[PDB]
Amino acid sequence: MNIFEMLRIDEGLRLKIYKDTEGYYTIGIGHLLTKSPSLNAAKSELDKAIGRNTNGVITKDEAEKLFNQDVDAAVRGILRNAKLKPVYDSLDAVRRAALINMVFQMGETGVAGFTNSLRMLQQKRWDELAVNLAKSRWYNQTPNRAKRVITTFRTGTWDAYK
Ligand SMILES: [Cl-]
Ligand SMILES: [Cl-]
Repeated sequence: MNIFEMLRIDEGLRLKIYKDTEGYYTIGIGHLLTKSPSLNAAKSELDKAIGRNTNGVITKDEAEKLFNQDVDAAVRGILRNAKLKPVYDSLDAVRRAALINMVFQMGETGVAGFTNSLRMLQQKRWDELAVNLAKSRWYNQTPNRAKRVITTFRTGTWDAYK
């Protein structure tokens, strides 16, 4: 298991523009296109991202390119972030993947905001962090996914994914 395989399970793969869990236009492997209510606006962002007239449809290869870019960006975002970087550096490889996952899903800012959990992560208080993370909109909206991520932090293993 690795971050790519982990996120592909969590996000799935869609080749046609679709609406995410929040109602936003997305495509491929969790690639958010836009928060705006317009499909056209979505189609424009998509063509701009792909570099061609897609007509709201991409290929597998293209979906994977988006995904590579997004993972890379999440990692880079963590490392450039004052609050995130140190947490990240303090963690083992499996737990780093869980943090990347969260960043990928809710962006650097959102995560950077879980002050208390960040402190617990750093202090390696596994069980308390798991409790704390569940008290969130995030857990309430996408519970199965959150549970997988939480177990990952709690145990430091890939069990929830195997
Ligand atoms: Cl893009
Ligand atoms: Cl879910």
